[PDB]
Amino acid sequence: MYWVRRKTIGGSGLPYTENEILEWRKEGVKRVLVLPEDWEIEESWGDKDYYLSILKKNGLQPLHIPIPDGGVPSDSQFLTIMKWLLSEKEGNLVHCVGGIGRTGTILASYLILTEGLEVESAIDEVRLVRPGAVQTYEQEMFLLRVEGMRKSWLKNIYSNS
Repeated sequence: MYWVRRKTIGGSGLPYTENEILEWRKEGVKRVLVLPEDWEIEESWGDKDYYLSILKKNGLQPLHIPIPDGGVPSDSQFLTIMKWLLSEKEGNLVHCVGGIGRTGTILASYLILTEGLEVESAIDEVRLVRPGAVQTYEQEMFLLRVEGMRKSWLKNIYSNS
């Protein structure tokens, strides 16, 4: 498990045991954004809902937003992901299977939106703590798009009464 921004947001891969989840908790993790697909989760936990209850049972609030390996969230999923990540700033953990491609993409996107980083700085930032972050061209293209639509994303994320 790694932090991109000390105790505010970090990433990791799929936990194998419950002890590994308790390790997250000791690290400061409080909320978990789950990105792998049901079948990926099931490889280590048998059932997706059982995995989510385990996170909830260990005091972590989970949010499942399934993204296909090598892929990126749909625009609607990204809105949900960002509303979730921005609702509470402390102890956010984002994980996929290996915590490199998918996780790295979401993490870089977070930096872009919250710090106004240019796509390349955001990628280098994540790669410095997680080598290989942002695996595919689709993920890289997505990040440039996020920077380009930054103002629009923030506006939509905070549309309120």
